[PDB]
Amino acid sequence: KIFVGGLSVNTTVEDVKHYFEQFGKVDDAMLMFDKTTNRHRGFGFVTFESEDIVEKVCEIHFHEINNKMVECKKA
Repeated sequence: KIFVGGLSVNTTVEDVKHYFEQFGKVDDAMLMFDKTTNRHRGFGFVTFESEDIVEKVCEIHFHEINNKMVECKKA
């Protein structure tokens, strides 16, 4: 599974899930925000057996979540 941060506002898992789904299989794709505080930054846990993408997508320091430059690491 991989890790991600920069969870913009309103952005919902369906965003990361479909985002990395095109990057790999992605059977799981979650995002963690803040209780009654979906405004600050957070971190989501995705998972695509495709290690290949994990290889690069992990080094990326500014991915693109629909309209933001979140980040993605390996786990």
